[PDB]
Order: sequence, then structure tokens, then C-alpha cells
Amino acid sequence: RFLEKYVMPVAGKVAEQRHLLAIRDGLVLTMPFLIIGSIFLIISTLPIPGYSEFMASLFGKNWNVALGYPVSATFNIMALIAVFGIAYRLGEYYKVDALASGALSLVTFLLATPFQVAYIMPGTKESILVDGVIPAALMGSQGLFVAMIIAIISTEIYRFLVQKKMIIKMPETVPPAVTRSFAALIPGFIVVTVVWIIRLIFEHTTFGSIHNVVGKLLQEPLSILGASLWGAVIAVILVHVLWACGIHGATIVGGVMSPIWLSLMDQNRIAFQAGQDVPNTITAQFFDLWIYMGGSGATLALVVGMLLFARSQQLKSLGRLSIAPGIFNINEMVTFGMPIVMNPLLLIPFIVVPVVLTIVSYFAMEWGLVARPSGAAVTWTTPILFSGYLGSGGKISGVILQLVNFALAFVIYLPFLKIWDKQKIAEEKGEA
Amino acid sequence: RFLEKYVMPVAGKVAEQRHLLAIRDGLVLTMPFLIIGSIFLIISTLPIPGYSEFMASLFGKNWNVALGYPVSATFNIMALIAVFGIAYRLGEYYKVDALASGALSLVTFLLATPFQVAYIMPGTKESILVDGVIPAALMGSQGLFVAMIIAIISTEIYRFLVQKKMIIKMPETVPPAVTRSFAALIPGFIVVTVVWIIRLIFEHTTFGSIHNVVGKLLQEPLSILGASLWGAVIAVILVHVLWACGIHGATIVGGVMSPIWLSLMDQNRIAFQAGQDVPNTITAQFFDLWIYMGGSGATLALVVGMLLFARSQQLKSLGRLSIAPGIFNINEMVTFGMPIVMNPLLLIPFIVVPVVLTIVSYFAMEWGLVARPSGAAVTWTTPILFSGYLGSGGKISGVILQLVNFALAFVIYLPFLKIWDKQKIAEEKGEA
Ligand SMILES: CC(=O)N[C@@H]1[C@@H](O)[C@H](O[C@@H]2O[C@H](CO)[C@@H](O)[C@H](O)[C@H]2NC(C)=O)[C@@H](CO)O[C@H]1O
Ligand SMILES: CC(=O)N[C@@H]1[C@@H](O)[C@H](O[C@@H]2O[C@H](CO)[C@@H](O)[C@H](O)[C@H]2NC(C)=O)[C@@H](CO)O[C@H]1O
Ligand SMILES: OC[C@H]1O[C@H](O[C@H]2[C@H](O)[C@@H](O)[C@@H](O)O[C@@H]2CO)[C@H](O)[C@@H](O)[C@@H]1O
Ligand SMILES: OC[C@H]1O[C@H](O[C@H]2[C@H](O)[C@@H](O)[C@@H](O)O[C@@H]2CO)[C@H](O)[C@@H](O)[C@@H]1O
Repeated sequence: RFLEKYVMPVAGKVAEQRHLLAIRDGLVLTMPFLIIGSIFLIISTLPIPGYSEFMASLFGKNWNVALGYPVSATFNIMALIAVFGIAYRLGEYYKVDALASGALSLVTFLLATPFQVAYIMPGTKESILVDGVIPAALMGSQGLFVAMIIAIISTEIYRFLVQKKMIIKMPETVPPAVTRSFAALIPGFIVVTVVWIIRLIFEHTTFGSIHNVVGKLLQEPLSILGASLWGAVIAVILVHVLWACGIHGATIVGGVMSPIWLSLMDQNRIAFQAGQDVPNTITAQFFDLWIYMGGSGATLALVVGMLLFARSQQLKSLGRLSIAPGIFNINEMVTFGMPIVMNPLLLIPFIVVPVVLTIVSYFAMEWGLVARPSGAAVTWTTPILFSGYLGSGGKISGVILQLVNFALAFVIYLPFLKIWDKQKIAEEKGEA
Repeated sequence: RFLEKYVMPVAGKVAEQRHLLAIRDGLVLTMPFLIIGSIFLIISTLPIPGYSEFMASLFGKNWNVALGYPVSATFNIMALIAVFGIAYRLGEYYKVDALASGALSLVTFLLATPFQVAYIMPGTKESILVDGVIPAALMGSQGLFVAMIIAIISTEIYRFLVQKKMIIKMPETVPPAVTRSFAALIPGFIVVTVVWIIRLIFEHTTFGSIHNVVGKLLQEPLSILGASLWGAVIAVILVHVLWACGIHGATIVGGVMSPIWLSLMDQNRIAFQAGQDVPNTITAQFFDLWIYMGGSGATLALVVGMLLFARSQQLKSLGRLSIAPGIFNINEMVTFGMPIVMNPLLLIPFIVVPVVLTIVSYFAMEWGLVARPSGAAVTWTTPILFSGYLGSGGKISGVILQLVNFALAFVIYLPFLKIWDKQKIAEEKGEA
């Protein structure tokens, strides 16, 4: 409760920031997709004993290429969708035409990235080049850093222009569709012109693209801080001392760091679906499946410790009613019911348990004892045991990491919850 | 005024057809963009004396390449924009999640169009195959004819599932953003599973792909009817007998034809900026710039007449208050304001003059006497003389077709404009 005149005003200014908000929320537009694409991803890469052939007989030899189609349409397009989302949202926000702001930036994005791919002859400084081609790697996870930048730049200029009433003023008699279209025309024009001119500029620098300067000075070195151990710790430690103030750190931090956590995730995904070594430990589903187990503490453990050791009626019930939302990694019932939010005693293991589960989980995967995330974006709401297996692209070395973490949490919480249960049975006999 | 218990019910009912409406209004999203793209096009193609070289001196002998950037981000991205538009609208309609339905149909377009491009060295069956690319020829005009079939089919199925409550029931304490997503997760997944299959089928045919079967069976034949003289005369008649009932005929015919009218305008553009003879006569701007001159039916001519030969006190002040909007090709004040709309005097020239002007241009352009439309989509609101100039890519045989055309209307209207004015002074004196 006490150190809330230090964390909770800053936490409020961040969660209200319109730009991290616009990005954070707009990014949600991708989620159901990155999932749909993972059902196909992990139906074709599932390492079942008589599976690689099982499917071969029925379909054919290349039973595996079809199952790569949806993955193309979702995973290699993340930033395209994400660009609509973000602009559209920052659109709704500024009370401008959202449909417009969110298509303007679809267009703008494309304008920013070149419609051509160049093949080079190895160390010969000569080349051929395919044109009228949207490089489908500049759409994927490696571009949502420019998806942000340009969606935010476009929509921001776009709203400022309608708000400056710089607009085509169509006669009232003309249909309403007509009025809306021509309204946009002038801002729209000016926006593409700016982005265009921005391009031409980097078109004339060392880095030839927009995506390039942005990836060299931003996307790249930040992906580094991201897969850091300090990167995974400081994120997890922020994610929870936000919940502490009753905010949803998971989506708040998640919303800042996901442009990196799914870039890394994606890399792993590409390697995996080609029999290669999986490079990163820190992905999105790293935390989602090996740290955020019950929900936002290792809560699932705490909930089994109420359903097991809770003498009082107050908890024996809270744990009776919150294995379900817990089993699926949803925990509002606990953080807010126990409560854990703003609760001195319980807040201790609530912050500690995830760092201790991050450090552990982290190393297990480096030491190579425990598999890495395959990169299949399995959703944050996946039952603890099926989650670990499927997150390692079908590697049981991941199930044992969870059973391990589960056990670790179940013991760090236990003594803390005993101390609560006892405080609770006290006032439950109206003790004062 | 009597045969309007024959078409008045036919018209009205098509205007409320939910798919032709989704399409009609979805395409309006691509509009302002081609207007924007075209401003760049018609800059870097201006055949003005002492220009092509003047610019080359200031930026480089390679300047035309940059002004082809905005063009690629608009024109070559029609269908990609128009899938969102149609799917959204058609979703807005069914009162479902539009952002969803729209972002879903965009993902479904890209799923149905393959990320390979195949090149071939004639004769030798020698080839090179590029993976990881979106064929920009397919996001352009050549696609919007499947953009429809994919938005419609994808949205139709989508709302169906959502209405049957085939969704994921998330806990009520869980954030509303979390609730909206999984809500979509099942329908969305089923949706792609469908279209995906609809692909794997044609990837087993003489067609090989979706973009192909659709091109051959639908987009190619309907394209030739559209470029036909009848196709530019049944369509222009349809547009005016439809105003003869008070409905926006252009908007109706348009949003039902334009998937063809603006394929022809793209393939006039493909040629134009590669210095070739522009193939088709009939494009979107064939009508807007040479036929629909004042608005509904060379209305500008009939209006001019009122400013010149204004016997009555009313037609004199109607004219005084409708060349302003007439100049810009809006003519509501006239169609509805002196009631051409259901009146059977003014309706005679209202319907004829267009269908005249159409032939007196479809031949003027086949007889090579007048320049075909460059294919720069210049907006229908562009004033008369400049229109014929820019609409031809700077050729003057366009500024003349107008003059002859606007002259020609003036003398099919003048007799009626007189007859009417006659009536209006009588009933304004107190006579008969
Ligand atoms: C759609 C969406 O934004 N999903 C994710 C969040 O819901 C999720 O946070 C988790 O949400 C649950 C309900 O709101 C919470 O009970 C749960 O505690 C919470 N997880 C944490 C660590 O706080 C996270 C998952 O990483 O991010 C969003 O993407
Ligand atoms: C955005 C849009 O739908 N534009 C086009 C129409 O505006 C246009 O019709 C023209 O609109 C004006 C206002 O409603 C009218 O005054 C004018 O008479 C009218 N012209 C005709 C022939 O109806 C047409 C242009 O092709 O179709 C729409 O697409
Ligand atoms: O503190 C040593 C620690 O690591 C061991 O070996 C590791 C090594 O330390 C790492 O550098 C890693 O990258 O490679 C080795 C694993 O293959 C042991 O794995 C471990 O038991 C030991 O405690
Ligand atoms: O009625 C004759 C008409 O055509 C003339 O020559 C045309 C010809 O008719 C067409 O077949 C066309 O394809 O080629 C010619 C056009 O260059 C004249 O051009 C024309 O003046 C005349 O009215």
C-alpha cells in the first residue's frame, strides 16, 4: 500500500499514454490470427511417432506444404494487420474517421516498403531484381516496428489535418458516402506525400529503406535488450508491480514489449519448421507458458494450496471457485478476491515467485536441459501441462520444466498463505 | 412517369440488395486513393513542352521512378483495400464485429493468393521461382473481382457462425478486449479452414489457383462486355432511367459495374506510363469526364442555357445557383430542384443527350479522332475543360470532344429548356 505515491502515479501515466495505448490495443487485432496460424503450424510439425507418414499416405508426399499456407497468411502478415489495427485505434481515439485512418496506414505502410526484391551474385557486386513484388518478409514480424512508426505518424498527421478543418466541403445535397470520401482526400493526399518524402530521403542515405534504418537503429539493438536475462526479469518485475497497483501489467508491458517478443518468437518459428536449431529463449510464449502459469503470480499453485491447505471458509471457497479460471491461466478472481492487489503480505510471493520462475526457466533452456519455444504462438490461456509440451514444438522436456516451476511456486506461496488462512479464520470467528 | 411501376420497384429493390451494397460501398474506400495515386501519375507523365527535361535537371534523369511510388501503393493495391471495405461493410450490415470481419477477409484474400511468382525463359522450360513474395499484380485491379467473392464468402460464413453463438465463452471479469478476441477465434478459424480448402481444390485443376479460375470464367468475359458499346449504353441508359425515379443511378450502376470499368482503366494505365497505345475506350473516366459533364446528363449545358436565356424569374435564379456546383459536376439542385426527376418533358433530353454523347465519343475515340483515357483516375468532380485535358494524359483531342459534346447537349436541351421556361412564366404571371 505504502510505496504507491511512487509507482502508481507513473503506472497511471503510462497506461493512459495514447501511443503505447494505440499500439498495445491495435496489436490485439493480430492475436486470434497468430493463433489460427499456429493450429496449422503445429498440426504439420507435431513429432508424433507414426505421424510424419500417417498423413503421407492419405494426402500424398507433400502433405506438409498445404499446412504452411495459413501460416503464410497470418505469421508473414502480422505487421500488415497490426498496421491497420494501430492506426484504426489511434483513429477512434482522436475521434476521426477510423475506417479511413486505418486504411490510410495500410496504404502508407505499403508506400513505405519497396515493391521489389533483389537477388545478388555472391561477392560480385551485380544482381537481378524482381519487381511488382511485395516482399513478404517486410510484412511479417520484422516490420511491426515500422508498422508502429508509420501508423502513428500517418494517423497523427491525419487527425491534425481534419481537426485543422483542412477539408473538402461537399454540398449537403450529395450522398453521405460522397461527403466522407472527399473529406479524407486532402488530409490523405498530404499524408501519403509526407511518408513518400520520408521514404525518398532514406532512399538517399546509407540504409536504403525505411524498414532498414528502423531495423538497424531500433528493431535490432532492442531485440537484443529484449532477449536479455535482465530483459525477461525487468519485464516480469514490471508486469507484477503493476498488478500490485491493481493494473493489468500483462497487457500494459505486453503491449510495449510484444513488438519484440513476437519478432523473437517468429525467428524461432522459422528455424523450427525447417528442422533447425531454435535460437531464442525469450519469446512471447516463454513467459506465457513457463512463468505466467496460473495467471500472474504462479497463481495456479496458490490456488491448489487453498484447495488443499486452506482451513478457513473464506479461502476454501475462493480456491473452490477459481481453479477453472486458473486452469486456463485467468486469475482476476484471485488477485482481486484474496485479495493480492495492494496486499503487503501476499504481494511478496506474488512478485518473487515469477522472478524465481523466470531465472530457473531461463537457464533450463540455455543449459539445454529443457527445450526452447518452437515459436508456434500458443495462446496465453492454455492448460498448464498441454501448454508446456506444445510450446516446445512437441518436446516433453518442456512439461518437466512446468511441473518443476509448479512445485517451486507451490512451496514459496504455501507458508505465506498459511499466514493468511490463519488471519482469516481469526476474523471468521469475529475476533476484532 | 407511368412506366414507373415497372422499373421503380426493380430499381429500389436492387439498391437494397445486401451484397451489391457491400460491394458498392466497399469500393468507395478505394476511391480517394486512386485520386491520390493519380495526382502523381499525371505529374510524371505530363506531355507539357519543356517539362520532362526540366524535372530531369532538378532531381535526376531518374525522377519518374519516385512518382511511381504513390502509384504502386494505391492502384496496385485496389483489391487489397477493397476486400477490407466490402467485408467490413457487409459486416457492419449484419451487425457483427466489422473490424474483425474486415481484417479477417483481408487475411483470407492473402491466403487465397499464392506467395510465389514464376518466371520462364521462353521455349526451354527453364524457370526461376521466387518464394516469400506477394504478387502485386494480384493486389491490383486484376484481383478486386475475387476481392468481392472472398469478402462476401468470408463475411457471410463469419456472421453465420457468430450468430449461431459458435463462440468462446470468456469469463465476465476478463477485460472486454480479451472478450472480443476469442469471440472471433472460432468463427475466424473455421473461416480460413474453409477458404484454405477452397484453394487446395483449385490447386488441383486446369486453373491451378483461385485468382485464375475467377479471372478466366468471370473477370475476362465480363471485361469485354464492359468495354463494349452496348456495355457503355445499356449501362448509361440504366443510370438515367434510374434517376428518372429519383435514385442515384450513377452510384447504383457504378458500384456494380466499376469492378470492370476500373480494370479497363488500370490496363489503360499499364500501357500509358510505358509509352504505349492505350487499349480500351471504355473506362471509369470515359463517362465522368466526357459524358456525365454537368452531372446527371450534360446538365451543365442545360444550366448554361438558364443563365443565358432565363425568361422566368425562377429558372433565372436556379441557374444563378447551380453553375457553381455544376462546374464541379454536382447537379442535385437541378435534377431535384426544377424537378427533371419525374417530369416527362425535361426527362426526354435528360435521357437522350447522354446516350447521344456516348456514341459521339465511343466513335470519336475509335476513329482515333480523340485520345483514349490515359487511365489516370481523375475524380468525377473535376471541372469540364481541364478534365478532358488531364483525362487523356495531356492530349488536346479531349478538351475538344468536350466542346463538341457540350455544344451538342446545349442544342438538344435548348428546345425543352424553352418549352419549360414558357410554362413557368405563365404560372408566374397568373395565366395559362
Ligand atoms: C487479449 C489479450 O490481451 N490477452 C492477454 C492478457 O489477457 C494476458 O494477461 C492475462 O489476462 C488474464 C485476464 O485478464 C489475467 O487473469 C492474467 O493474470 C493475465 N496474465 C498476467 C501475467 O497478468 C496477457 C498474457 O501474456 O497479455 C495479453 O496478451
Ligand atoms: C463517391 C461517389 O460515389 N462518386 C460518384 C458519384 O458522386 C457520381 O454521381 C454524381 O454525384 C453528384 C452528387 O450526388 C451528382 O450531382 C451527379 O449528378 C452525379 N452524376 C451522375 C451521372 O449521377 C457518379 C460518378 O461516376 O458515381 C459515383 O461513383
Ligand atoms: O555453472 C555451470 C552450469 O553450466 C553447465 O554447463 C553449461 C555451461 O555453464 C553453459 O555455458 C552452457 O552454455 O553450456 C553448458 C551446458 O551444455 C551445466 O550445464 C550446469 O549443470 C552448470 O550448473
Ligand atoms: O462511317 C465511316 C467512318 O469511318 C472512317 O474510317 C474508319 C472506319 O470506319 C473504321 O472501321 C475504323 O476502324 O477506321 C477508320 C477510322 O480511322 C472515318 O474514320 C470516319 O470519318 C467515318 O465517319
